[PDB]
Amino acid sequence: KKKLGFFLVTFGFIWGMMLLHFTIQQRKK
Repeated sequence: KKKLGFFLVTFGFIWGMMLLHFTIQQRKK
């Protein structure tokens, strides 16, 4: 759970980076 724990934190960041591009995709189409 030591390594997996730190990796699990990054997983959440993904939802944020993809949510950003999602807003732009709407602009284009």
